[PDB]
Amino acid sequence: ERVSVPSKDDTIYSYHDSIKDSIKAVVNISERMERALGSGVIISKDGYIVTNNHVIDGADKIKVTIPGSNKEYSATLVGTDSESDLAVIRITKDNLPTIKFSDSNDISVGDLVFAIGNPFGESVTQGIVSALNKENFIQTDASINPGNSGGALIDSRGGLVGINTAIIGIGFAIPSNMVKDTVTQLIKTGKIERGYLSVEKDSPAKKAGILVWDLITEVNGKKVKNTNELRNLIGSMLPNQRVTLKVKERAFTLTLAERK
Repeated sequence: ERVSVPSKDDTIYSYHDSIKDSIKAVVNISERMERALGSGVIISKDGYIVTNNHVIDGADKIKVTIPGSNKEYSATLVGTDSESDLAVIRITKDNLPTIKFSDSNDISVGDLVFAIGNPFGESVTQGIVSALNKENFIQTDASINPGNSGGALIDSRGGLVGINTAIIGIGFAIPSNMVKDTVTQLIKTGKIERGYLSVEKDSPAKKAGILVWDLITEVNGKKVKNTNELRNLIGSMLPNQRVTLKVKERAFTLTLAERK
């Protein structure tokens, strides 16, 4: 019968101990005068900060508010891939709190996870990993709100499992591997390299081809029966690459993407 909880009045189940390590990693990236955009996680000890692209898009000037008193460190966009909905910011600042290895593969449905956001003011909302997809997504029931969005979703050891992403109960974060993958890609390459190509009009499928019949079943041998299940597939195939299968078929040499 029953089960557990801490029994005495000595202390009580404050995840605070495990959270506040990574809560320090979560920065506001702008309680009256809250025209703040949302949050971001300082990923680099040195200065780079992951966040959503939607947190930054449109913003003519980014001021990043840190967890060590409200000193708005100014930020330049390291890189913005909206398809991934991630974005990097640098602030010129010290050995800042880093993110962590949360292997997005290693996390599973029911992993205690905390969406830490900074919408000022640290803000942690707790839930569990609700779902895991591919497109590549953590659904979680830690209140993912735009204030929280771009901040960290973290497993109970404090490790970044996700970077929170606001949308539209169910809250989504971008897997700390898809973040790692694209955040490293963003520190390196300007944005996330991925190439272009029901169908429409542009070059690469015209610059090196001319797709007849409109619906392209497979993409380089891989079947695609789902509307924009190719926007991910063709997106994957790093621009400058060649793609196949046309639907009847033909092969293309594609090119770089765009500013959405």
